[PDB]
Amino acid sequence: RVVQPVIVEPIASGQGRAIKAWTGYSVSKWTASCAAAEAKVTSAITISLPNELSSERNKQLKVGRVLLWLGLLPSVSGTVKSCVTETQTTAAASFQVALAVADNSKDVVAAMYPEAFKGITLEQLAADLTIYLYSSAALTEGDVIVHLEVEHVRPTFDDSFTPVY
Amino acid sequence: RVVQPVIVEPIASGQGRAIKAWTGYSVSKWTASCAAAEAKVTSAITISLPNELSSERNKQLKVGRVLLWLGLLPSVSGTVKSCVTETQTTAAASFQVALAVADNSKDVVAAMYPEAFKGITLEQLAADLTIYLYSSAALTEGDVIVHLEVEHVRPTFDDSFTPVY
Amino acid sequence: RVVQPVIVEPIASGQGRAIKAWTGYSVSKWTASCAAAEAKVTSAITISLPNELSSERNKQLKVGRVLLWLGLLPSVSGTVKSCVTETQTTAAASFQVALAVADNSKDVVAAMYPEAFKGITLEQLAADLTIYLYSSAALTEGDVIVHLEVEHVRPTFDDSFTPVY
Amino acid sequence: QGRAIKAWTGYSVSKWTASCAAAEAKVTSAITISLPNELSSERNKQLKVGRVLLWLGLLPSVSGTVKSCVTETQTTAAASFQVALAVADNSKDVVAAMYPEAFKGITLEQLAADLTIYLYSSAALTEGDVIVHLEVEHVRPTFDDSFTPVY
Amino acid sequence: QGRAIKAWTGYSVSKWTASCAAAEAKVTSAITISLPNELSSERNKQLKVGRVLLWLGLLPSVSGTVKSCVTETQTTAAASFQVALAVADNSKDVVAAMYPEAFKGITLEQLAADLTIYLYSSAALTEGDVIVHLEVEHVRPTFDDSFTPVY
Amino acid sequence: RVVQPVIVEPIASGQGRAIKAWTGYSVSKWTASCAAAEAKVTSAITISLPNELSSERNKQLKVGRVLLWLGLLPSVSGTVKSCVTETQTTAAASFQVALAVADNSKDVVAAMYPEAFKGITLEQLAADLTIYLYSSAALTEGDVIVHLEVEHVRPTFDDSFTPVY
Amino acid sequence: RVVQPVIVEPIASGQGRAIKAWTGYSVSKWTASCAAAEAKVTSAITISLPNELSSERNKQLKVGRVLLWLGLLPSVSGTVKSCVTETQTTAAASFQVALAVADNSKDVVAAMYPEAFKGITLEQLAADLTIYLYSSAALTEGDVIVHLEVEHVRPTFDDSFTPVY
Repeated sequence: RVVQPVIVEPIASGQGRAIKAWTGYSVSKWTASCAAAEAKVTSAITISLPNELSSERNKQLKVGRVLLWLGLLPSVSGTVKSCVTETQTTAAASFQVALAVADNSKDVVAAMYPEAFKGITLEQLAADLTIYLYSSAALTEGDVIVHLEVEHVRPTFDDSFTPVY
Repeated sequence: RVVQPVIVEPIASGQGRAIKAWTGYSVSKWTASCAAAEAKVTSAITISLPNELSSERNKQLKVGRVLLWLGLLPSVSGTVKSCVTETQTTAAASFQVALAVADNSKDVVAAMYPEAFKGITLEQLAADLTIYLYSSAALTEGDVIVHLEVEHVRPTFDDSFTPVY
Repeated sequence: RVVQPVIVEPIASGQGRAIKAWTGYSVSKWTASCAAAEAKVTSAITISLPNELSSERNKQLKVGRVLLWLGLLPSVSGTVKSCVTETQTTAAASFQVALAVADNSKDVVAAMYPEAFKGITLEQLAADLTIYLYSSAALTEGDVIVHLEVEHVRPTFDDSFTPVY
Repeated sequence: QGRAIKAWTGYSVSKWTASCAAAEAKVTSAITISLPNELSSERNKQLKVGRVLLWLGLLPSVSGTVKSCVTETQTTAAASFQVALAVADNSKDVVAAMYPEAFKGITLEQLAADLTIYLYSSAALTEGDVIVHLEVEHVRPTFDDSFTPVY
Repeated sequence: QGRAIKAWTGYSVSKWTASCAAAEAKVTSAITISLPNELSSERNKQLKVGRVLLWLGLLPSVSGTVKSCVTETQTTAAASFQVALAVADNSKDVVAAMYPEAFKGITLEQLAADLTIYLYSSAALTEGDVIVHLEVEHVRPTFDDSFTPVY
Repeated sequence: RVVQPVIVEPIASGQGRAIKAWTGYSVSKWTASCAAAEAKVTSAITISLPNELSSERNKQLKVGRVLLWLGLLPSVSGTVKSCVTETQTTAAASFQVALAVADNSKDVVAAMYPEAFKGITLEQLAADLTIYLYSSAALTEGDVIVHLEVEHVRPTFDDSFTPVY
Repeated sequence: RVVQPVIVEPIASGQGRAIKAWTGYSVSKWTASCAAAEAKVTSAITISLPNELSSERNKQLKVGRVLLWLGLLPSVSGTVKSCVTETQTTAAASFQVALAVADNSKDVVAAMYPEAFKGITLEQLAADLTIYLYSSAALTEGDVIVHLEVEHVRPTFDDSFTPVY
């Protein structure tokens, strides 16, 4: 064909398109503060369901896609990587089988899991999966905040009040 | 007319009809554990927004109806009353102006506020209103759990993931 | 408008209307004999699936509504209350979070749980929930029989014999 | 092939067990047929029976010949095997006894009242060495498609 | 005739093995059910189970009675044979155990977590004397009809 | 399908496309001069409404989207990052929860907040949020000018003069 | 013609599009753990069919496309390259004839072979081809996990149980 002249419009941080939750689903977003760790050590961070999702009913809600990203202190300088995989017997090995990895040495430091955990229950998510965090430099407790956004079926138990009697 | 013979079907605890949230609204339900208190003393319990509703955006969500009920230890025997009103300079006075009062010496021990606080923001709810608890007998910390169910506009900030960039 | 004269036909014990199970569901009913307990003590009674429902396959059946009622010896006189909640670290605390309570000091000594456990598995019901029983007076082993009626998906595993090859 | 016999429409199969009692070599013991709680209500005791299946679950180490059957209660336990319409024998390829016609039509109440299970072993038996499995097909309990009236 | 049971449409059969551990005469050993790598992803662990088949592959010279079964994990290994819904016995014409209904519907994850394989031999066993074969029918892995995203 | 040949027309600084305000809204743009700060220290800069928007009436205008960008002296060389978040108890922690960050080590040194503060009041924006500025190198007063562009409902209070009676 | 303005939406790790297998085909994915090796040495890794595909019948399935990617420990730092070629008499020579190479110094550390092995048998793939792994730095056993994804004709042998007579 004939060459199509295009012009790439620049976008600022925060302007990326947001991914909408599927119909009937909602995205629960929570965090975890990293524990201290020595240089080049891969730490395992347990996935714990936030209180509102711990009820007997709620922890049965189906999962959709999962997003993981890192929030670092502005002074953090090493290489920081993180991922979500099934619990490993060797933490560092998680990066060898992870389908996506959040790496700070990239233009976009997030890891998306569109299929990997789709369908499991919130309870299973917390029980079967683990978050792994690696830093080339030593980490002080709190140097990194792990952000986990889990899309799941919207609970309906709170679409009405408790019966008065 | 002609007398209509009817028969009143008995219902068990938990069978009362549940009140559905208005369209676009959802009901957030949280609790508070009573503090120790001497006999016949009316204690003031602060209304604090649960974490997920504390974000700058969320605390701006409009309120609908509010429901208040008490959860008592099975051994509690005095008269226990509670209500939600604008913060008073004299705690006990709240019961003199409250529009509804949860009283354990009643068949239904709940207090519903269909109009009283409709329209205020969640932030205002926590800032302007206070929960008051009275017991004819002395109370040990935790003898009573206050249940507050606040209907409010359903937040939409979590209907999608955070933009990756 | 026009006043409608009405006659309230009285009904005897046993004449209450029965609640039909949702289609595709059936109701399993079993009991548990209370353990001896001192006055005002609230005891925890384990929920154990009857043999017919213990199999690997049947314990996967989804739960619908749950009904709880008490069978007391004619001589039992104190105040007897009971409920079903997620297992508590403190037995007495169950009554503070229960959404329904079977109280013998009422015309209907039963408690219904229409939404609380809807959707969990029969195995989860037995693993995550507990029945709590309180009496103002001391109880001797067997003074109270707890009746648990669990609505769940109709078991298909029992629509055939064990294969004879 | 490896298929299970499906219950007739309107019927379902209740399966329960009984743990054998200790017994001396070559003795034939009588085991009572007791309806499980789920079928003990006066209403459920009236459900009509269809086909009945009896099989044995033995400890792997249990040796010797073990036989069992279901028949009308006998005056002499051992005589049951002479009139039984099927016998579960652990020395055969299929250690089960199927009764497709024998008790068809009686009520669960009659099944428990008129029939008895008999167990024989050429070797002495220790309590629990054999678990007797009884699967009774009967019409679905209508009474159990609803909750008990709260009042 | 000599035909294989075909998997239900939408389902496929995964077949894997386990080598028995050494064991003394008449001892019942417990063998863990571990999903093969091909089915270990969190997604594949959720595939629903259909029918299950268990059979034994023994050295030709292995003598004595060898029995095996699949049941919910037991407190007492030997007790498994008393409740097993099928037993693979090398002293029978067909040394296999088919479970067409027992575990239908659970996920592969539950199969590996809730069930256990039990193996008994009247004679002592040397590590590897018996190869246990487990064939599990489950829904086809959707996740495996495409490559992993390169990015 | 068919490969489409394309030519990427290069664009100069200033040629980026401007984002139009939602109808009924307008964009107020003001700045703040950074305070002197030591290397790697992240400083908090207060958000103060310009006089035109301080009035009792104008400070009630609802906020839409917020844009933040940096104006550095040509000689500034370190790594300079900035963000807008709810006021932190620890300044540096802001970057761990910010949804966008203006980084001078990028082609676009700006940060956009499309949903984070949407709906709050202009007064709340100034009261509840803070601007955080970090530099790998020491900063002397004024080395960086913070540009804050706040989209808000068009002010109607300024559509008339103060009444002259 | 007319210049078309465009915005390049950034994507996170894991958001890449998956390649669907040809109809009638399926993709088998297995791995191999690298052996210890000295710096700059290129090692040969045998391709072994997983058990499910070793049977006389399944090893006859025709191969389609082949994908190769690497899973490295987060701490691995050298240059790591890998490829799939017909077995070489000299390991290092493989990279000189490979049509694709997985290089960790690239944005996509994977190599695709769309035509090279199309049509050969699964058994031939294991017998005639080898995976080669090179690292600029010394490798210790397990530092790298090689992921091989082989598209082949859907196995029909596994659509039935072993006959039970």
